[PDB]
Amino acid sequence: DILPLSPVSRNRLAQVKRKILVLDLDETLIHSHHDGGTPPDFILKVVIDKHPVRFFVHKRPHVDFFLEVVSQWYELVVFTASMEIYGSAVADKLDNSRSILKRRYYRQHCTLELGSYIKDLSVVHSDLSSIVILDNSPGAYRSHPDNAIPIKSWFSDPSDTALLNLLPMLDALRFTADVRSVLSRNSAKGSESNSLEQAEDLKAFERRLTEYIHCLQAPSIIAARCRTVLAEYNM
Ligand SMILES: [Mg+2]
Repeated sequence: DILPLSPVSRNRLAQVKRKILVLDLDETLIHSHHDGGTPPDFILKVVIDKHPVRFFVHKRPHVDFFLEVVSQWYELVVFTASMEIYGSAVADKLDNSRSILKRRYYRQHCTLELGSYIKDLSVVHSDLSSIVILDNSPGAYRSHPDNAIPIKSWFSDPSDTALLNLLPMLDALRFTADVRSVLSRNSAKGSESNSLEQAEDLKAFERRLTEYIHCLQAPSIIAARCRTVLAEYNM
């Protein structure tokens, strides 16, 4: 369920650092509500301030497939402003014994600023060339906009495919030496690059995308894995 890599891309991947994908929970991968219409995916029972509370949790469409794929490309880290008792239980259910969401950071690791919880990425990994955050609240990565992938907030829309639409970009991004080469772009000029090093990172980024676009001109077997990838990645 992952497109085959070219010999060039595979060699490039060995020449660059391993990368971390920081993942938010609420309105990014799940949406939940407590007591006070579709059946929830799971129900958490957590006691907070010694009062028992029920949370009905809905998974964003395709989150399990999404996590299965990106866990092959990045080290996944949960960074949430929720209380550990809640965030930890959600992560346990999301991980579902796959052992990909074992590293978590909760409210006690966020900085509060102008009513927003800031998730200081350097808490997770201070080499900012090799860390990325996927979060629906831009306030959460206010201190690291160059390392952020924004995503629409999700609450219930069953037709949402945003997690699927992120997969080829997240695939291509892991071939850069510095993720900021790509994420820092996203006023009058037409320059996407400001250095030869950034330009080389965009060449690598685009090379992987090229493998997506032209995968159908490959031999039988590679072409069959391509058709599978395109039919699965909502393209
Ligand atoms: Mg959120």
